[PDB]
Amino acid sequence: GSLAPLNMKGLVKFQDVSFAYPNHPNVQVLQGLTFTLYPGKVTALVGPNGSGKSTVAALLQNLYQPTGGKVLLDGEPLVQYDHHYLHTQVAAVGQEPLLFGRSFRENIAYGLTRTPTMEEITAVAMESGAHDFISGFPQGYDTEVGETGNQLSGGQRQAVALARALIRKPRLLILDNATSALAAGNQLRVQRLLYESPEWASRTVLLITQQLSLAERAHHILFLKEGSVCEQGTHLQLMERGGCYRSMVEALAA
Amino acid sequence: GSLAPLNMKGLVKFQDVSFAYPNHPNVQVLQGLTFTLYPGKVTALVGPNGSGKSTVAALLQNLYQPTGGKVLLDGEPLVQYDHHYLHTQVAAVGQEPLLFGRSFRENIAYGLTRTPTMEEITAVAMESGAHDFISGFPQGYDTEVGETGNQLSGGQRQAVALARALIRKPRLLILDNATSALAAGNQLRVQRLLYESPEWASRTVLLITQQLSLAERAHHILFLKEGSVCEQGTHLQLMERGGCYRSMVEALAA
Ligand SMILES: Nc1ncnc2c1ncn2[C@@H]1O[C@H](COP(=O)(O)OP(=O)(O)OP(=O)(O)O)[C@@H](O)[C@H]1O
Ligand SMILES: Nc1ncnc2c1ncn2[C@@H]1O[C@H](COP(=O)(O)OP(=O)(O)OP(=O)(O)O)[C@@H](O)[C@H]1O
Ligand SMILES: [Mg+2]
Ligand SMILES: [Mg+2]
Ligand code: NI
Repeated sequence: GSLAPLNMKGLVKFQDVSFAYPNHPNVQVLQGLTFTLYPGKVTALVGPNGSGKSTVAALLQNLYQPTGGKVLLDGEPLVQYDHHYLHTQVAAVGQEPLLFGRSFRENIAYGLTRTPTMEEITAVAMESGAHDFISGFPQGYDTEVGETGNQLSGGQRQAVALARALIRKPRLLILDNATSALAAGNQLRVQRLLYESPEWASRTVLLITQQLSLAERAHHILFLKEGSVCEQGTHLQLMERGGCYRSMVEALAA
Repeated sequence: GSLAPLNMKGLVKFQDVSFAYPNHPNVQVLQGLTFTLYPGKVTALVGPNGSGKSTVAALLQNLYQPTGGKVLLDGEPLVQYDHHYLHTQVAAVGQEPLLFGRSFRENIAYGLTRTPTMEEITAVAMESGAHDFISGFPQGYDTEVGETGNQLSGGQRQAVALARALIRKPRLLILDNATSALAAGNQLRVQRLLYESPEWASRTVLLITQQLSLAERAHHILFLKEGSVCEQGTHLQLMERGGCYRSMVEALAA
């Protein structure tokens, strides 16, 4: 990879993408996968378990390469880009959020290519709803995260993991079930941050969630079944269709 | 990956490692690959073309995972470590050294997790022998690298690529033919930096070279043939053996 463009729109395109994990070569996780993630819009990726949603997120971070087809970022293949440049443009928060044993300010800074001020760290923690519980500590942001493995709450962990990606100011934000542990209060904080903010109105967001309520408000929804796009479009468009998306939502609480 | 130990010795172990590129599943590039990279020692990896030397370097950066066996860093599997933590501990320079279109000081800083001073940037460039030609520019270190693709010399590119990894201060330095373009003058600069320096006397170095002259002075030599360790040991030990290493060196200029 050589590409490090100073201006990235954030357009993501999957073109006939097929993938199988290198340890399971012929078990097609993805097959003929085609969609487009538009910059400034939040696209929700939903579907049944084992469909390939997290696999899609892995391919977007160039953790794996597609066996067939192309994963395109701003027109060029993802492999053409510099690895560390991708880290500066693409950030992903997950329901697989592993802290360290270091201070909270070190956990938030993470792989940042600079030294962030306290005003900067407090800001992203406030937007992620992690500032309050951190400020309650005697050592504050210098408090080393517990090596206990459960020294912290579920949502309080995700709040730290969220702020970690916010401070990166990525062009592409991938949320892999990183909203499940958050309460509706902190949920709205994220939603308003992604929807009702001028900062995140220029960036593309991939919201992977099992919570159809969150996908309901998304600008675009990708329904994934058997490793392929079963349906596509907004909530209303998918609703009147009365197919995969609708049937899945049909069985819910009104 | 969760591991981010504040103290890393740098011990690298390959244990019965077998690998095949995910696009070519049953073409065994590596098979029963076992060796140990000792901290504070420079280990040279040599062998015929297509043996798997660069593949080994790829596995060490966790770019790929072994289909069989284990790649161990300081006792724990490489996948157990945090991805961005690995970037802070493991740095690799290659004969595949792609610059950008940004300033020389930005190319050297690269993926650094902080903001480096000019004293710091000049130091690594001086040690890599890149300070002189950069200082000759009117804009100095702020000179944007040419988008021409050949605006710079071969060795002058490698000198910049070398300093990029030096400033990272990695526990594991991987040199994938990153010495071929350097003259014997700049060669000695690297050699003295790796051998005759207190800074690099505590770190492990993997020197991948086709230049047997460089491997001759290494603390340890790994001969790779058909994806496996044919022979092992220092220069003299491999010499008296009179096998793979010796025979390859037997045909040379005395
Ligand atoms: N590391 C891996 N190695 C091999 N196979 C895997 C790996 N990770 C996932 N798979 C397989 O790939 C399929 C897709 O998994 P993926 O995690 O993308 O599904 P998902 O849509 O995230 O599921 P859920 O909706 O339950 O989170 C799964 O059936 C799983 O068995
Ligand atoms: N990206 C790739 N995809 C598929 N196969 C590959 C890839 N890279 C290398 N190979 C194959 O793996 C084998 C090992 O390649 P590798 O680059 O490790 O050899 P090497 O020891 O670096 O060779 P040389 O000494 O000529 O540099 C080669 O025969 C090559 O055909
Ligand atoms: Mg999953
Ligand atoms: Mg090679
Ligand atoms: Ni990386």
